[PDB]
Amino acid sequence: GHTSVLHSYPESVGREVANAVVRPLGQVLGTPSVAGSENLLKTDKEVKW
Amino acid sequence: GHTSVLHSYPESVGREVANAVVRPLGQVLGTPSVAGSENLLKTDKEVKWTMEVICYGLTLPLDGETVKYCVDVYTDWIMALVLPKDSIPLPVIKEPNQYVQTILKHLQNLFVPRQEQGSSQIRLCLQVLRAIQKLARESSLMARETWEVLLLFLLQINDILLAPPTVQGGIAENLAEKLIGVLFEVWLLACTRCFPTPPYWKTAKEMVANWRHHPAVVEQWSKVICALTSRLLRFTYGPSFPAFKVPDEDASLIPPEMDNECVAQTWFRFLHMLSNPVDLSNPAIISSTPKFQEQFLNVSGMPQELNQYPCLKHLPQIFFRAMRGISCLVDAFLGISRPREPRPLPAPRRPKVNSILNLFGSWLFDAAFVHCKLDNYEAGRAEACGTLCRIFCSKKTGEEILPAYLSRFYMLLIQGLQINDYVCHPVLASVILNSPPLFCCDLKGIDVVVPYFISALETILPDRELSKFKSYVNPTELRRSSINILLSLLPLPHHFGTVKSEVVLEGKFSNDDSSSYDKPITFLS
Repeated sequence: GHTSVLHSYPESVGREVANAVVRPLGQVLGTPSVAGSENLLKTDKEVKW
Repeated sequence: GHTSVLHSYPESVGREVANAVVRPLGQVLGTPSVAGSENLLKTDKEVKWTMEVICYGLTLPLDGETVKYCVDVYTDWIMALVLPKDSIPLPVIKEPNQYVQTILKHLQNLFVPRQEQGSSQIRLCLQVLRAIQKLARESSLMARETWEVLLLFLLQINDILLAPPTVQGGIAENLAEKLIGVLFEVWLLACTRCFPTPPYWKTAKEMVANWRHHPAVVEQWSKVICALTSRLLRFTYGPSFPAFKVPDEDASLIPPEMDNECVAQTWFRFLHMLSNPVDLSNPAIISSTPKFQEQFLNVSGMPQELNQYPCLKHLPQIFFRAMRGISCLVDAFLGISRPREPRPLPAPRRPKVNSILNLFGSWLFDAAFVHCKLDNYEAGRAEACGTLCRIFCSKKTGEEILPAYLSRFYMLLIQGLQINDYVCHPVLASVILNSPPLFCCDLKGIDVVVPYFISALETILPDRELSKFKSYVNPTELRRSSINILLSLLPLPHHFGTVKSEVVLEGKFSNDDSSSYDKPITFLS
């Protein structure tokens, strides 16, 4: 179960995708604020992706 | 269902991840000279992830080759239905229907017009259109659900690219012909085998009524209905009946696999597919679509935008083209295959005049009278009784005609033949030219309109060169028709003499100024 979907693709584009997709999540999680943005994910497909 | 999962993320990061995914995958699958390479997709989760990430890429602007790779891999993937390819992943071949349905759902976002990349957008759109066209033309066996999805996708993209008002230099102007042609071709192919359900017919009829301001729509409809009616009359009567002429390409639009019984239903449904062509005469009705109403909210400039839109200047030509098409259809039904140049004699196997009136005359009568009440759409009005005027003269001898049709035709003839102030040269010339044997066909009560014809001829025969009519019809042919009409009325006085002729005084219709309107005029005068 530890296998990754992005493994088949080249490593450079894989790491580009990884950083580009995790940077906004890390920014949102850090520096908590009173305002509620309703997170970013809403449905099962989004959280699965 | 076409919304991409990646839309939640900000635009910049989404563009970056889409480009990063599409660069190697596109450069491998889309680019040629990649035979023998193992597929990068092996599992259903893999292919679903890839499909979603590629689907988000369409919304991105066409800058760079990312959109080119996306459309190329889409065209390669959709071609898997026609024939399997090495680059196609194995799970795609295993379950093709659902995957191609999802791809077609994703392709809807591509056709959305963009800001300034139309130079490449036109090429990409035509490539996708021809890819789908060849996909459906040589399609393998597939479930009717895929056909329904394809038809809905075509209707949706046509609605996206046609409903808004036409702006000069836009993509819609250059792509309307291709869109309508591919829509009609795919619809005919679907009716060949699937025969889509009545709800789809209703949806198409409702959607197509909003694209009547594009000149290509009426032309394509006319061509396809001419092909269908030629195919129908090819077997409705038999080889004895004259064959309707039709271009080879238009005859090739319909496939020969259709059985005789199925042709009638699709012919009727396509004949009524477009709304009443008389609607094109009214400019307010055309400029009342829901998109136009939404556009009317954005309308804040000239107050005459209800009748001065950029795309409302082509209405007279579109109406004339529709009237020409319906006139050609009526001529094919009647037996006058050639134009009007001599006109061949009507075939002995032609249907009764009342049936032709029931089938077509309602549209013809409405089109004639709507411009009778209205020099803007004169060509359509002239063609209207071109057709009508010609229909009645082809009646078989001793054939009964329903009196309502005769009354309507007589009213039309009275309205057309006016000289005082309500004179229109094209319709008058058409009425005179189209009906030489009008009086000779022993029409019941035709003698009532005799004084109007006498008054009309007094303003054409004494004229030397017919300057007013020389820009619409050939003066020599018009003179010949006038002579034929006059020569058929000379025996009437001496034959009748003192017999009174009824007068119909419903307003300022009579041309005489003798203050004897309430008096049946005898032929002696």
